[PDB]
Parts: sequence; structure tokens; C-alpha cells
Amino acid sequence: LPTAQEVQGLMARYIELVDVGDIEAIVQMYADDATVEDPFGQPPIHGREQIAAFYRQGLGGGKVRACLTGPVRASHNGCGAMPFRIEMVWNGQPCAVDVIDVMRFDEHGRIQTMQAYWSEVNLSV
Repeated sequence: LPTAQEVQGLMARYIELVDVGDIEAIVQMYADDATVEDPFGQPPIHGREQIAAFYRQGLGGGKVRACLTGPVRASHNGCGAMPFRIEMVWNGQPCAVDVIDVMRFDEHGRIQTMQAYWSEVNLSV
């Protein structure tokens, strides 16, 4: 189980990978039986191929940017939460979404569960 400091690192690393848009690197951060709920409230997606397809859909557009908007909050049980902003292009319009990701890591330092909190109230132009 990642220490709190290690959770901070992994979670910041995740945002960095999203920001440069390395899909393969993002998918490698996940455990084989990981789940992704994004946005939280929608049914979880499971399976490495499914998670790759998710990130391909989301980031494969090319110009998606992401950055922490505050420090990573980390627990002593391998979990953490972080606020960030995603910038992307919607219908040729620049737009942004404010998100919080909650993650649990497994004993191998891999993401076991990802929950992304956001909705239309968090979307702007």
C-alpha cells in the first residue's frame, strides 16, 4: 500500500499523464480488475481494454489539458482525492471542467478504483 506521500506522487503523476495525453501510460497505472466511474453516478467500466477505450475517447482528440488546482489529499490506507481542471475543445469552443478524482490504490501501487466527481454545474466556457 502506497504511503500518503506516495499517493500524492502517483496522483500527481496521473494528472501529468492526462495532461500530455499518454493513453498507454495512463492505462498501465491501473490494476487489472480496476473500475472507473467517470462521472461518478454513471455505471462503472471494468477491464483494461474498456478503460483504454475510455481514455482513447476522452483524450484521443489530441488537445486535452489537465492540471491540479490544489494539493492532493492523501490517506494512510492507500487512498486519496485531488481537485483539478480539465481543459478541452467542445464543438470548436474552448471549455473547462472542474473535477475531483478519488482513487484507491492496491498493494502494488496500482489504481484499484477511480471515481471522478463532476457534472454540468462544473462545466464552463
